[PDB]
Amino acid sequence: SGFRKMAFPSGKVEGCMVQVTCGTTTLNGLWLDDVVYCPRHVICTSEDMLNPNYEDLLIRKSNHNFLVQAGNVQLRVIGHSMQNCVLKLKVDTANPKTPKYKFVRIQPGQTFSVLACYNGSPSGVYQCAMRPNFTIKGSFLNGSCGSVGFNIDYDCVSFCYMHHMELPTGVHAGTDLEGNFYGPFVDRQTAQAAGTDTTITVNVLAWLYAAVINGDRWFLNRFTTTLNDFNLVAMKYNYEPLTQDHVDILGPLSAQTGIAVLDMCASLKELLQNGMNGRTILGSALLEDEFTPFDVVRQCSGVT
Amino acid sequence: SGFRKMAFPSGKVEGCMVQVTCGTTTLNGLWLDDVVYCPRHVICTSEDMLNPNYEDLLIRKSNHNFLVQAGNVQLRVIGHSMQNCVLKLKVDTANPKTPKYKFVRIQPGQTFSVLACYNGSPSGVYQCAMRPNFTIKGSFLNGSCGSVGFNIDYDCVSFCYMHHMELPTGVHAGTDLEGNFYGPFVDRQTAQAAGTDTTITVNVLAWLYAAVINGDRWFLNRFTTTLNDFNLVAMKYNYEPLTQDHVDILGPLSAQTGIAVLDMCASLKELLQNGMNGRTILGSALLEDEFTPFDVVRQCSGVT
Ligand SMILES: CC[C@H](C(=O)Nc1cnncc1C)c1cccc(Cl)c1
Ligand SMILES: CC[C@H](C(=O)Nc1cnncc1C)c1cccc(Cl)c1
Repeated sequence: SGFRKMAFPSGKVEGCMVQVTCGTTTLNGLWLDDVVYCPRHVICTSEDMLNPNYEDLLIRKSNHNFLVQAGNVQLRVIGHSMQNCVLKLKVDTANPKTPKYKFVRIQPGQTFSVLACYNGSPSGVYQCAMRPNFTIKGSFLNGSCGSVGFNIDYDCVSFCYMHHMELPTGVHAGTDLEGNFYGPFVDRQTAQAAGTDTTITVNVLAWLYAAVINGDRWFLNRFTTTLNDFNLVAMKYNYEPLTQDHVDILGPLSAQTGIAVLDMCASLKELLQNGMNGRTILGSALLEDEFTPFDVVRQCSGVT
Repeated sequence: SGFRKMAFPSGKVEGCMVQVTCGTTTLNGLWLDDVVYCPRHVICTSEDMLNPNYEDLLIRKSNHNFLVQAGNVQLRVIGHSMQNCVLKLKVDTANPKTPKYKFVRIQPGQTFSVLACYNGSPSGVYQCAMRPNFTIKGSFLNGSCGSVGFNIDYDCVSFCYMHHMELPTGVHAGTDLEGNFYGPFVDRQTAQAAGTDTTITVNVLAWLYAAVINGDRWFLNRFTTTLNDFNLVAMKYNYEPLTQDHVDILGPLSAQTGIAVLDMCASLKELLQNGMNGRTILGSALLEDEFTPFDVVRQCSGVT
């Protein structure tokens, strides 16, 4: 028992981190097979970032201008190309530490682990959710660009995020591994609106099931509700509307605990309307939305 | 910017995990050089755990009774010995993946990363603090015994914890790597009292400094206090008494922010006396005590 915001073991991803330098800019790259992926803004100077013309900036660069170092060893760059907001540097050596991997574009509300890196060196790992507004609330300083987000299924790493930018509001934006931004963001030093964010309702419900499994039960009540009634409350409190697809994914947790999904919705409704009255749930004094139903099942069953 | 409960990259520790089986019991072991360390209760059956005589139980075991498997490969056991509550199995092969390492006994209030494992396989990593009462609030299921806690200083892994037991209250207890329990716990299936726990005051203050650095400033006030006045409040709220040693370790954060330590104490005093009034600090609705002053500096500066 016990319930923690657990990240995936980062070993498989640590073996892929490299440092990429172009001119005076250094950031992180991801070396998989004979390709190194990194944010295309590695080719910009500080003055270029105000309004960069990436195609023109890349044209002044040759393979030898991209310095890629894997710890201590230097990689020989034999090709370069831009795909959306990422650069792909073809190298002459396949990474011997390349795990089995996939590139996946995750949905908002899904979770993943981030391996924060500086100068190609891993510094820490944490679990987070892609917000409904396609930002992430990470921990990133200058030099962290190119750090990646991922999930692990047994021996396969599904890379879903590459860090690119910190918005003026302190939240983070980045791309999938084909260089497509999540959300409306562009890789330019301009003020950019992240949408209104909402709380990931299905994740809060999953976490309430994790609380019951672990013995935190005070919030359970004698009430039930309907999806329509619940969604009026979700609306008022800026929670995502719950759908039957969300109820279906909560099925295993409902089965394990014997608490019907709409009954857990009535508990959530009362917590939204009354607050926690100074109590905690799984050591939190707010409703947690960074665990998906799959995360709860994995953690509560013991998946490696 | 952004502030997260970050764990160390677990790669160096993943390479040391093995599965250890003795009879019908399987748990995790730590393979460093030519020695595998694991909880001595691997030699117990369920009926033995009520009141085990470990010396007598170990005497019925030979080297060939300990099955150690590193992923797919089998290790040959050429020696076994008990040191306090850990078993040390000498193997004929040095782990090729042994990182630079130290065994350290941490102080209560210090933090570390745990790599939760099942059957020798890493499942997840999370950061936690050793409570003032020498328990940890982890996430551990049956089969997680032998999972370790550690810190990383550049290339050196300081192992500080090995998981042994879940108390009837759902909190966790374990040993240093010489097999000495942290706290009064014994490796026996008996109800055991964990002391009264307290909040790690110096860590909450460190986290309030991390909040100011990251822009969460609402809790700053026009007041100051003294160590004596503050400790009367710390007493009332079951916080650890603050000492000049704690003030000294907060010095770098006080210097970086320009907020004198006793002024931050007055902010903490008001938060203890008034609560958060429904506001949050770094996304938390309670006072967080799982970041040491060193953790805050490392995270806020970018240490790899
Ligand atoms: C030059 C990096 C900079 C940025 O926001 N990166 C950082 C990443 N994470 N935490 C802090 C910083 C400073 C940037 C400016 C404008 C657009 C883009 Cl794509 C990137
Ligand atoms: C046989 C393991 C058991 C235990 O508490 N382990 C577990 C560890 N973590 N989460 C759950 C469990 C079940 C145990 C009983 C009594 C003493 C000792 Cl040293 C260990």
